[PDB]
Amino acid sequence: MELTTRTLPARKHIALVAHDHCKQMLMSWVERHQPLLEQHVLYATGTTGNLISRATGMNVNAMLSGPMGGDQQVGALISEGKIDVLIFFWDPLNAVPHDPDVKALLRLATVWNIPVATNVATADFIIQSPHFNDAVDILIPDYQRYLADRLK
Amino acid sequence: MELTTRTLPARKHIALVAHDHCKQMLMSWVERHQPLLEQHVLYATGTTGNLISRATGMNVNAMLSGPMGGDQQVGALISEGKIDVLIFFWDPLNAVPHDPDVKALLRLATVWNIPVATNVATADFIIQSPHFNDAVDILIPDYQRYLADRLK
Amino acid sequence: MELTTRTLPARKHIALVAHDHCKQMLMSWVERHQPLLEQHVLYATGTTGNLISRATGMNVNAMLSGPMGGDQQVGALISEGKIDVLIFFWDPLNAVPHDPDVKALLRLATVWNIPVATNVATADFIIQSPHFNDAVDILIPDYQRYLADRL
Amino acid sequence: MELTTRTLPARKHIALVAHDHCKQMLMSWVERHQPLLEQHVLYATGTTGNLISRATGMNVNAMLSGPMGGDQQVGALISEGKIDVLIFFWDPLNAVPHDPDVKALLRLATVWNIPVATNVATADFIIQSPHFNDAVDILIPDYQRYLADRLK
Amino acid sequence: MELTTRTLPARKHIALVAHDHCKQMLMSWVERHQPLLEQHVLYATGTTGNLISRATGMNVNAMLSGPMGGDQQVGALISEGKIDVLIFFWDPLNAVPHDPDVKALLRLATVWNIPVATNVATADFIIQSPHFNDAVDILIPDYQRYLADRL
Amino acid sequence: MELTTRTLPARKHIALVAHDHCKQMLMSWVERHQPLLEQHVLYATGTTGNLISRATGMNVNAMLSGPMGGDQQVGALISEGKIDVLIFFWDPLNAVPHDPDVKALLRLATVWNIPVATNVATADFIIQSPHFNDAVDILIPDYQRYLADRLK
Repeated sequence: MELTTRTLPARKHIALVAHDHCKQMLMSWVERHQPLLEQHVLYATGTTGNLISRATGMNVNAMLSGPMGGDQQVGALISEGKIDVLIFFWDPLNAVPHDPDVKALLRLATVWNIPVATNVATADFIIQSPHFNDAVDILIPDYQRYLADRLK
Repeated sequence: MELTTRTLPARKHIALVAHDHCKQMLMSWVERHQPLLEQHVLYATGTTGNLISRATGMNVNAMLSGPMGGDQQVGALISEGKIDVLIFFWDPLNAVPHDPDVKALLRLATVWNIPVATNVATADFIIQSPHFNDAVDILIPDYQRYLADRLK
Repeated sequence: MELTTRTLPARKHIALVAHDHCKQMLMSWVERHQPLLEQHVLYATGTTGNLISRATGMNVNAMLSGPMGGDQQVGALISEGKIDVLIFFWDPLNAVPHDPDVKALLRLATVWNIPVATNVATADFIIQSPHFNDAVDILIPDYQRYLADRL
Repeated sequence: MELTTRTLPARKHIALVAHDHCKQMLMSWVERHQPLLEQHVLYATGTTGNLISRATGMNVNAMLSGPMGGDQQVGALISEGKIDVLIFFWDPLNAVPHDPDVKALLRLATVWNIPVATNVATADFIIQSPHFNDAVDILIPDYQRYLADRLK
Repeated sequence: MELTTRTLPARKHIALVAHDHCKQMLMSWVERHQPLLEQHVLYATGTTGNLISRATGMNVNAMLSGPMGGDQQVGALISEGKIDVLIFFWDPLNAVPHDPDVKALLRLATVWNIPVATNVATADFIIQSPHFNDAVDILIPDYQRYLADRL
Repeated sequence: MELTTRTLPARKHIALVAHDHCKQMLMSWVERHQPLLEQHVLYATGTTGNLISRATGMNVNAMLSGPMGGDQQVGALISEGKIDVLIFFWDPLNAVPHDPDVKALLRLATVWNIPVATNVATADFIIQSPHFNDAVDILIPDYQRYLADRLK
């Protein structure tokens, strides 16, 4: 496949998503890094987003609840290059009816090569990374070349 | 769960999606129903959309290729009430890498209660149906009440 | 692959299936179009089928419960050309233990090209189509040619 | 879940299923045990069944090909108590488009408590078991009591 | 794929795994066949293993709970040729969060060609088989040749 | 779910895994960061591990190939606290026969809270983070308390 590059802005567009049993963990993590997170643009699925802003007073762009289409909205944003970082604390110990949406979101985040964290340890490692506040170049698939081949 | 209603406009916003082995099937279907489809608003995933407009000259709002996020873009539109009909000829005899996206899209179309066709027979029944050109009231989940309960 | 045709009879063999949280939805729908549905042949999975006939008095050929094999029984009938329409209101907001059976059934209905409705909106559009009570030709895979190639 | 019993006849109704890459293995196994298999009733999916009878001359009740609905036909027979043994050599090293059918068939064989072999070693152990040729009593779910509870 | 052979010892290394709703089923099965199981080496996932030894007094090498990694530990042992028989009573009527682990374990047991039972009927047939207490060869993939080809 | 802590050593035990189509990407990544990686303990699935050591001369503890049980071996090591970092470049654009193993491994890495990278962008962020070269305490589920509750 053909690759090209895209630049993640210094001010990142961060998506925050958490399954019910992981919400408390994300809440703590957010409050813990609030000073830093306040410098970036926050997005989240319906319930997560509302709980975060209601507790931290931070401004969060909340989409629909995950089961109602929120995960796909986030996924769409990622593919459109509008989300630079994805913090998705999905529940590995409970079955979710919208599991396909969950897997699809993680698959897209992988395809588009953006930093992704699915647990607190990875989230801390990412946010503490030196370049998390700088503009950073990532290799992404060259869609134009890709689509051109499908139509040749 | 509480329900409410939404009105599908007379002029429908139709999403056209087809997996590679089903593209010819959808092409023919579109061509044979062109006179009727020309009166509605067409959307489609990357490859499908381009092949349709290139062959029929019809105007199609093409999103990204399915594997690159197109299916989630369509799903997001559905959950936002911007797509009224989904024609998704997915391939039942081949494994697709983005199967989760596929299943997630069909799951959302089910949740939001919009007419969905996954084969030619169902597509024909829907397009030939009386209210396909009339405004129709469909029952959809009441998101406001739903979110309110989660945030209680 | 090789395709051929089959004719859906004017009188259709309809399969009615609904997951627990969608049963009320299907019941209402059925009652709504009872006069029309009585003109066709009804089949259903165990619980769904029994609740329908017990409430409407309609004659329903009830198979086993979905989790106990009912979905595969319906799927088998579809592949054998004995089911012409599938009304399957599956639950998109709850995880079902027999999910593979659910996906398998929907996969077969897609392969054999029969009208399928997974929500009320699609069900209404289908039943209101002019040719619902007419015979209609559908393209189905040519199994004979298919198997011949495999051997 | 109340349980009841069912008796597997001395002459068993055996289903033989194999994915393409495992067909040679099943063939060999069938040929090596032909003398014994000949005193039971054989059923199989389309391709497998035809290959077996064309090679061994044995009489096999062949259903549809697995991908065309053959697995669900076998599954239905199992739930109806018409299949006593399932020898299903599915391919663990290749993705199959009809994976849900495959998983659904194995799920049913588990629910109805019939002997199932998914590899040669298990097949050999089962066929060599003393009670393979006698009437065996197995515990199966009591459907009547089960359905009655659902309609309470 | 070129195969090779491996010999299952007379004293089998048996893995016992059961989902919560099937635990009673496995317990009874184990108690009924205790005299025979006593002759082999028993392994199990966390909860299953502890319930068995606590009820039968038998010695069970218990690994982690299935959801916490126990299924993959068993799977790793199988692939390493350290498990000869797998008795896995998984629940076909309930969705399990660690379903991928369950499917991955069953997939590996299939690849490495070891006797596997997912219900009581199959378990009984296997344990009652003559070579269950005998050393016996099984055909297994020839990994060395396989890896050599990948490189 | 009672939580406890575990310390990730300064010298990390890193698992390197890549699907065939992503192998060149991981190779490049490993080569450009070789000086740093040479300081930690490397583990990998069969093919990946062998390709890495054959190309970099680095010492890699290679397990079985992924499809043959390699992923479960890595998963088992993670649950036993023997792996501290997982770099798993799985293919989001191809269906893998051993998908359940892939999902199971990722599910375990999430449960045990260890840093996980599934694309180059995340891998770079993690390796450039301060605590990659230092010892650091992370929270993990308290298994003792967990098991104790299951047997009560």
